[PDB]
Amino acid sequence: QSMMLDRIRVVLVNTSHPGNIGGAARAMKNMGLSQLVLVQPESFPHGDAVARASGATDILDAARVVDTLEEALSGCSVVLGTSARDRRIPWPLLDPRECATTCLEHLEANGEVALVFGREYAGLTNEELQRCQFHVHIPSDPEFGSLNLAAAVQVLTYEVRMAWLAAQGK
Amino acid sequence: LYFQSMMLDRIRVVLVNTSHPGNIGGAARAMKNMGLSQLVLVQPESFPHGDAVARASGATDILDAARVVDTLEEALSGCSVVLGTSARDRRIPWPLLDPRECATTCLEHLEANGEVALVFGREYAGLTNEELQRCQFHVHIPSDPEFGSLNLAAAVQVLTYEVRMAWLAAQGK
Ligand SMILES: Nc1ncnc2c1ncn2[C@@H]1O[C@H](C[C@@H](N)CC[C@H](N)C(=O)O)[C@@H](O)[C@H]1O
Ligand SMILES: Nc1ncnc2c1ncn2[C@@H]1O[C@H](C[C@@H](N)CC[C@H](N)C(=O)O)[C@@H](O)[C@H]1O
Repeated sequence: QSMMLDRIRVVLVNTSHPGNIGGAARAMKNMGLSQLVLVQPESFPHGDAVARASGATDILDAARVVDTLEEALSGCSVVLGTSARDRRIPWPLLDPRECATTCLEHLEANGEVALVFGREYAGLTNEELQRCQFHVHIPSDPEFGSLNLAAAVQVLTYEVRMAWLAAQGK
Repeated sequence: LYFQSMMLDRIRVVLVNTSHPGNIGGAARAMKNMGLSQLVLVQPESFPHGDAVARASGATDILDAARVVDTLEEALSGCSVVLGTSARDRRIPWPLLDPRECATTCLEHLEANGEVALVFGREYAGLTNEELQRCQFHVHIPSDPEFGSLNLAAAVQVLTYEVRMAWLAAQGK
């Protein structure tokens, strides 16, 4: 199919900087994704989000704003949460590529995937992470492993697109 | 072992005529997150600047060590190989590598103390035909054809991320 990417929900939890929402929206659009969900964002709507969303204001316009992570994950068949610190057994830890493979398996099965991203400052709570079935870590310099929020979104969606293309022989 | 990590230092990130200083800071952070250190800026419109420092949270060291130059030729001096980036994956000039092939070509070239430059363009205009001609390889990140180009910092992040992924795999991870 090609409407597969529309079944990927990008969930941003309690975003502090509105420019990161715009940046995430742009990263999404560049990769073929459209469904953005915001859980209690600090400031939204906001000019800085629009500013950073060059060519992707439509995503921001269609964004769902909710009060809880539970509400954000409603209807999903699989939830993958991002972690920049590291592993919690028994939850499996995957890299961006493995994340992409799982996403497409679920999409091909006609499921709904959710990709969860945390706060710039604190990330995701343990409680939030536990609502996920898989955890995803972007390999990085251990002394400086925290990527900008929108940049993390870009890496994941990129891998997702790469996996989707390959599944098509592209 | 240890000089494995030193390989990444030999990868020069070149930003050509950057308009928004936030993008310079974003690029620097993306580089640092991936283990890269060397930033070269060709005629930035505004630098140094506060937005760059802010965007480069924790990666100010890269900004500090950045070299600012008048020409691309200057920027590439001492490099071994040059890879350029193209937002368009249109057919007419010079066959394109994806980020993965790009990561591999970059690593192969780090052999025998080689120096590699990764070149990025202007937020609106990209790289000129002349600038691209200075590149031996041209890289395109696959993206939705119907829509736009990636933000400049986001593009630096994808390429540097692929470089780290290849570099890690080569070590057994
Ligand atoms: N290396 C990474 N792997 C996976 N996600 C990351 C990574 N770096 C940043 N992110 C994402 O970016 C969001 C915002 C980060 N700045 C938060 C970092 C926070 N200190 C943490 O411990 O995760 C994180 O919650 C993740 O969603
Ligand atoms: N899909 C992509 N593939 C390779 N590089 C990209 C891609 N998207 C953005 N970039 C990089 O980010 C820079 C700035 C872009 N926003 C410029 C887009 C411009 N309209 C063009 O067609 O070049 C480009 O010069 C590239 O360095």
